[PDB]
Amino acid sequence: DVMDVMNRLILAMDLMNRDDALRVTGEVREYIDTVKIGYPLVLSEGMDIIAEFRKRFGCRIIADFKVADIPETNEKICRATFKAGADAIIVHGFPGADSVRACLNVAEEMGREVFLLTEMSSPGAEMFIQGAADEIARMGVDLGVKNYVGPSTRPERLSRLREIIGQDSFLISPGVGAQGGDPGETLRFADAIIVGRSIYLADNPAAAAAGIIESIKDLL
Amino acid sequence: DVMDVMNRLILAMDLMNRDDALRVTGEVREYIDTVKIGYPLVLSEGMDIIAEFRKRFGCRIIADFKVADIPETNEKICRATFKAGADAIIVHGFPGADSVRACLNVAEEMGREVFLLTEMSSPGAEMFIQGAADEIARMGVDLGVKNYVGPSTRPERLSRLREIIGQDSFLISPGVGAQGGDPGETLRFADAIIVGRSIYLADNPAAAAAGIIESIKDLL
Ligand SMILES: O=c1cc(O)n([C@@H]2O[C@H](COP(=O)(O)O)[C@@H](O)[C@H]2O)c(=O)[nH]1
Ligand SMILES: O=c1cc(O)n([C@@H]2O[C@H](COP(=O)(O)O)[C@@H](O)[C@H]2O)c(=O)[nH]1
Repeated sequence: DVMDVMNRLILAMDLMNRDDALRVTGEVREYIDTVKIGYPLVLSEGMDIIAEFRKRFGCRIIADFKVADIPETNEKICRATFKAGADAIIVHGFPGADSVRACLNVAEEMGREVFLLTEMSSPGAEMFIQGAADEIARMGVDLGVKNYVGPSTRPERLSRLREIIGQDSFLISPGVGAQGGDPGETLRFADAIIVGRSIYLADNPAAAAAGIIESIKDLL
Repeated sequence: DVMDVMNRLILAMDLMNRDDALRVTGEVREYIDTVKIGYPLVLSEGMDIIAEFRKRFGCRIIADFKVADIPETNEKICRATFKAGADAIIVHGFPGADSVRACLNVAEEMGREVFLLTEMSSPGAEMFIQGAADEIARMGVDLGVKNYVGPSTRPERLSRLREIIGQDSFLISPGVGAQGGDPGETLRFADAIIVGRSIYLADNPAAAAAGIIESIKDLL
């Protein structure tokens, strides 16, 4: 019933030029079937990059756009994003339920998925988001959200998120590697890990990906 | 000093195709020298839409990207956005001080401006954002933020935001027209109002803009 991510590993492709992004993704293609594409790449190379990734790799694409506007604008963003061929979109929960529902409506209309971001992995998340995160997660459950994002850098917060959403929901988690999160510990709670710089800034991205997978091989 | 916004009126250009967006913006050019371009237009037409607006109208451009990621990704978003020619970018404060600081550092390096969004005008903002809003504003002031966005639909919140940031800071305010905010009342606190649908969906956008301006004539 959930998305099936090869090797429980999602590449965060945040390189900002097309040649490098395509080359690095190609180098690791044997290890993944799911790529997270965000604004660094999209605002540098255009939304057409999504269709190009599908043409070259036949990977699923999660548009990490941290959608965080009013309902009317969220609807337009989701429509433009899914028109470009994204399979899923990541939406902030902090702006409230109506803004999430606007995204859920468009995803249902176009055959796509919404991922609800509940607590972020960066230190500043402790200031405002963390105190609201359990409530944001319960809001997700109330709204029928099935896909969530929570922080590798705080395994106790990631475990709590898993507790709230249940074992049947799908949970992906960034902050692995460069931000300090451990792949194996994160996969105790998340279905899949998101990895960016540890792979795409590596001297040998293929070896970097292979190494991460080796470290979690008994979890696959 | 602050940006000199003609008629205290900023167009929210959220049409999603180049031809309509260009037509409507040209139609109101005599009334407005400041245009807010967001993701509905950018994700539909590309970042080169900024260049096209600068070429056709010479209007100032505020990139309404509600930047809301970790510091490292925020930096990349700001760099790409200013590279494309945006005068300013709008940033969420709820992800915390580090994420805002990342944007400020890029804006300082590149000679551009950050606007901090503290609370939103839509109903769901009451769930989580509102209760953090005074503190998000105070954080902005502590970080040296000079430009702010606050909600016309909540006068008590907009007035408190103005108090916190002081009279010298620059404050712009959406939610006027379609969302119910009143132009004159909003300008008691905001330096400028942001107006989208009331203008861009009008049979005659020029007449719509002229009508808004006539209603606030004594405030100019
Ligand atoms: O809380 C979050 C949510 C994210 O989407 N991300 C995203 O996940 C990726 C993490 O990449 P990296 O492995 O290079 O730290 C980035 O694209 C970032 O924007 C994050 O780091 N923390
Ligand atoms: O709190 C906020 C912050 C915004 O940027 N906006 C933006 O301001 C514009 C409002 O447009 P309109 O006048 O059509 O309601 C939209 O682009 C929206 O994304 C808002 O409505 N409320």
